[PDB]
Amino acid sequence: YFQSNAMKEELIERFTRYVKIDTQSNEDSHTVPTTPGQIEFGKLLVEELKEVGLTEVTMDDNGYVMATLPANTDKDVPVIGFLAHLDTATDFTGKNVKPQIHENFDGNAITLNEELNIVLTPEQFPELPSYKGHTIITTDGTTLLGADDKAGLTEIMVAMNYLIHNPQIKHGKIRVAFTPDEEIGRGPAHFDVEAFGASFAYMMDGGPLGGLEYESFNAAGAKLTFNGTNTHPGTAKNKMRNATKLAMEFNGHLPVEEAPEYTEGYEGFYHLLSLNGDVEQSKAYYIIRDFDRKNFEARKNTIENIVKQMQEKYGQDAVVLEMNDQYYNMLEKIEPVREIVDIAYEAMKSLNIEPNIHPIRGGTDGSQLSYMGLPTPNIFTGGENYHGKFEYVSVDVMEKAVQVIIEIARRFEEQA
Amino acid sequence: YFQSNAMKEELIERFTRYVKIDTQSNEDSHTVPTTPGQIEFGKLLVEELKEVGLTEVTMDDNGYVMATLPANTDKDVPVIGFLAHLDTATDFTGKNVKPQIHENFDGNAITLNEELNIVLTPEQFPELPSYKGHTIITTDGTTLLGADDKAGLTEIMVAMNYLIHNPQIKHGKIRVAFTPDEEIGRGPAHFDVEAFGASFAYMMDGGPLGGLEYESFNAAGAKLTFNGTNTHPGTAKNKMRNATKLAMEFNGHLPVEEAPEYTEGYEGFYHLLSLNGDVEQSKAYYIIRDFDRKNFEARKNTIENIVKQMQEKYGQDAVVLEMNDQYYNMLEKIEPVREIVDIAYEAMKSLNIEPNIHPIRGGTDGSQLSYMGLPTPNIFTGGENYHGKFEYVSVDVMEKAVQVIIEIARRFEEQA
Ligand SMILES: OC[C@H]1O[C@@](CO)(O[C@H]2O[C@H](CO)[C@@H](O)[C@H](O)[C@H]2O)[C@@H](O)[C@@H]1O
Ligand SMILES: OC[C@H]1O[C@@](CO)(O[C@H]2O[C@H](CO)[C@@H](O)[C@H](O)[C@H]2O)[C@@H](O)[C@@H]1O
Ligand SMILES: OC[C@H]1O[C@@](CO)(O[C@H]2O[C@H](CO)[C@@H](O)[C@H](O)[C@H]2O)[C@@H](O)[C@@H]1O
Ligand SMILES: OC[C@H]1O[C@@](CO)(O[C@H]2O[C@H](CO)[C@@H](O)[C@H](O)[C@H]2O)[C@@H](O)[C@@H]1O
Ligand code: NA
Ligand code: NA
Ligand SMILES: [Zn+2]
Ligand SMILES: [Zn+2]
Ligand SMILES: [Zn+2]
Ligand SMILES: [Zn+2]
Repeated sequence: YFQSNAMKEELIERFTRYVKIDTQSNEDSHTVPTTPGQIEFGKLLVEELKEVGLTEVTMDDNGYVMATLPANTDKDVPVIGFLAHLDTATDFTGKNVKPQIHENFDGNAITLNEELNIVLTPEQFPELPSYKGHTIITTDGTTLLGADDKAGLTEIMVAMNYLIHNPQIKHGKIRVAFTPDEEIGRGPAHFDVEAFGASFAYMMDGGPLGGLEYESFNAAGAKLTFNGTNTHPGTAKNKMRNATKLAMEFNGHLPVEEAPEYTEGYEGFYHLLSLNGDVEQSKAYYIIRDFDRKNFEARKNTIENIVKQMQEKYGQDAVVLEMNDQYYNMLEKIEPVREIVDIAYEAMKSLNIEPNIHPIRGGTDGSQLSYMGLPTPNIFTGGENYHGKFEYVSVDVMEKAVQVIIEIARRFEEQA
Repeated sequence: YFQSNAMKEELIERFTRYVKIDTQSNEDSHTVPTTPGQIEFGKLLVEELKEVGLTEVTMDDNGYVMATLPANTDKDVPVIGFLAHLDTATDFTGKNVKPQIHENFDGNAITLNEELNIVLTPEQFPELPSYKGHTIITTDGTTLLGADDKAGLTEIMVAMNYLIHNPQIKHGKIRVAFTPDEEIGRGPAHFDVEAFGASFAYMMDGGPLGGLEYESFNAAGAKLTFNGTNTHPGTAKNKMRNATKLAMEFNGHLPVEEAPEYTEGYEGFYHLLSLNGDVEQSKAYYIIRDFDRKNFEARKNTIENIVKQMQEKYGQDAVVLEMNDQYYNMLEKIEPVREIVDIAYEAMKSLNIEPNIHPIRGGTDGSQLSYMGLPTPNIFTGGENYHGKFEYVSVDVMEKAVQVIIEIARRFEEQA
C-alpha cells in the first residue's frame, strides 16, 4: 500500500492546488503569456521544481518553465522530455474552481450543484459508469476543472519527485517543460527546442486511460474565387455567367463521400467551410486533410486539375485559386525514432494498461513540436469532458499516468 | 410635303426643349416626384397642353399631369389613353443635355465629342447603319439623351396637337398622362386610374420602329434558409450537417437549363441570385419567372416539393422557405380587350410599319397598370441605346409613332 498511498496523496494535493489558480489564456492579449495567471502558476512551479530537487530550473521572459532531472546511470542514454501546458480552455471560466473529490465512486449521476440543479449524468456521459470504484474529481458546476492540462502537469511533478527519491531506479537525463498559451494555438511559437535539449519528448495532454497519439493529419487550406457576369435576368441568354453556379460546379467535381461528416479513423477529406457570393463573384473556402502524404498531394492536385479544367472552359480569370499547406503528419518525424512509441506502448502493457491509439484528426502542440525537431507523442492523463463544467478526472488513472512516465524513463536506460 | 414638314419641325422643337430640362429621378428622395426637375417639366407641359387646346388639364399634388382631348364624333367610343414618363434614368446624368441633330445620316460612326474622343460606332452598335438617311439626334457624349421617354412624350403632344387642328379626323375622347418616377419603380404607386378615366391606354415608351409589347412575366421571389450543425472537422462523422451543401442539394434538384442564361423569348426560368453561408446556416435567394400561368404555378410547386422532400430527409427545421408572388403577366388583362392590340397592329400595318412583338421578360409600368385595371400595351418611340451617353433617336421614326397614335384614335372611332 505504501507506493499507492504516497502517490494518491501527492496527486490530489498538487492537483487541487493547481486547479485553484486561474490560468485561462486569452487570445485578445498579445503578451506572452497572454494572462498573468499563467505567470503565477509558472513561478509557483519553479519553486516546486526546486524543492523536489531538480536542477537548471528556469522560467524565461515568455513564461516557459524548464528543468532538469540529472542522469542516474553510467550509460549513454538519450535525453527525454515530458511536457504539459499551463493554461485552461477559453470555452468556460477557469476562475475560482472548486474541485470536489468523490472517493469510491458508485458510477451513478453526481449532483455537482444542488442550488443550480447541475448534475453530471451517465445518460449525457456514457463513459461515467466505467469509473465505478475510482476516486474522481469534478467541478461544482460553475467552472471547468482544468484537468486539461493540470492533471498531466501534476503527473510530471509527481513522477519527477518519485524518481529523485528512488535513486535505485536508473534513468538518463530528463528535461521537463511547462508551457503557456496552448489553448489559443500559440504554445509552440515561443518553445525553444534548442534550449529544451531533448532528443524527443512525451506530451502529457491526452485524455482517458491508455490514450497514445503519434499520427496526425497533413493539411492545406484553399480559397476559390469564381468570377461571372451579371445582367438583367430577362436579357441574360449567352451573356450572364453565374459565379455561384461555378462554385457549385467546382464542388460537384469532388467525391461527395470524401467529407468530414462521412469519415473517421485515417480517412481524409475535402471540407467546404463557407460559400458567399452572387452572380458576379463567389468565394468558397475549403480545407484538405489526409494522413497519407501521397494521397494528400493527390487531393491538392485534384483541386488544381478541376481549376485547370474550369479555366479552359470559362477562361483563366473565371477561377482563382489560393492554396497553401498548413501542417503535416507527425508520423513522418516519429518514424526515424519509432522506438519512442514502442517504449511508451511497452510501458503501458507492463502496467496492465491496454493502449488506445488515437489518430489526431487535426493538429496539436505535439504534432507541431515534432515538425520543429522534437518528436512528441501524446500520452493519456485520466481526464474526461474537457473544456466544460462537466470536466472530471480519475485519480486512479492519474496514478497509472505517473507509473507510465517512470517506466518510460527506466526503459530508455535499460535499452541503452 | 406639308404634313411631314409640320410634323418634323414640331417634333424637333418640342423634343429639344424637353431634353434640356433635367428630370432625372432619385430613389434616395422620398417626395413625389423625387426631384424638382420633374415638377418643372410637368408645369411646362400643363401650359403646353392648354395652348394646344386640351381641356381638363390638371397636375396633382404628386406631379401627375393629365388632360383631355374631347370626343369628336357622334358615336359611343371607349375612352382611350396615351402615357409617357417625365423622368430620365438614374444610370447617367440627364443634366445640361446638349442634343445634336444629324440630318441625312450616312450610317457611319459619329464623333459625339472631339475633345473627349467619344465616338458612336457601328461596331459597338450594329443597328446604327440601318438609320442611313434618317435625321437622328444624339448627345454630345457627356450626358444621356432622354429619348427614353421624352421622345414618346413629344409624340403624344404632337399627335394631340395634330388631332385638335384636324377636326375632319373623327375620334372618341382621349386622355393623356405624363407621370413621374418611372425609372425608380414608383410610377404606378401614385397613378390614379379612376381619375384617368380611360378603358385602356397605350404607353409610348418602347424603343425602335415597330415595337409592340403586351405580354410579360408572371413572377415570384423565394428565399431559402438551410440549417446545419457545425463541429470540429476531425470529429464530424454522423454529427456535422453542412448547410451550404444542403443549398447545393436544393439547387441540384432544379433543371439546369431552366435558367436566365440559357433562355429567351417565352421561356421561363429559376434564377439563383445569391448564396451566402457556412456549415451552420446558408441562405439562397431565387426568382421564378414564366409567361404561362400554369407553368409558373408548377415552378412554385416544384420548389415546395423539393423543400418537402428535404424536410422529410433532414427534419422540418433544416429547410425554411419564404416565397411570395411579385407580379403577373399583363396578357391576362389584355385578353378580355384583345382588340386594343389588334388596333395597334392594324394601325402600324396601314402605315407600312412591320410590327415587332417583344415579350417583356420582366415587369414594366404598362404591365403593372394593366394589373390595376388599365390594360396598357407599350408602343415604340424611335429611341435606341437608352440609359447611357450613346443614346439616340430617329426623328423619322418619331414621326411614324405620331402617325400610329393618330391612326389608333381614328380606328377606335371607325370600329365603334
Ligand atoms: O513508399 C512511400 C509511400 O507509401 C505510403 C503508403 O502507400 O506511405 C508509407 O510510407 C511513408 C513514407 O515512408 C510512411 O510515412 C507511411 O506511414 C507509410 O504508410 C505513401 O503515403 C507513400 O507515398
Ligand atoms: O532527436 C530527433 C530529432 O533530431 C534531429 C536533429 O537534426 O535529427 C537527428 O536525429 C535523427 C533521429 O536519430 C537522425 O535521423 C538525424 O540525422 C539527426 O540529425 C531532428 O531531425 C529530429 O526530429
Ligand atoms: O386552358 C388554360 C391553360 O392554357 C394555357 C396554355 O396551356 O394558357 C392559355 O390560356 C390562358 C388562360 O385563358 C391564356 O391567358 C394563355 O395566353 C393561353 O396560352 C395555360 O397557361 C392555362 O392554364
Ligand atoms: O376597360 C377594362 C378594365 O375595366 C375593368 C373594370 O372592372 O373591367 C371592365 O371591362 C372588362 C373588359 O370589357 C369587362 O370584362 C369587365 O366586366 C368590366 O368590369 C377592368 O377589369 C379592366 O382591366
Ligand atoms: Na486541429
Ligand atoms: Na423587371
Ligand atoms: Zn490540453
Ligand atoms: Zn484543451
Ligand atoms: Zn422609359
Ligand atoms: Zn428607361
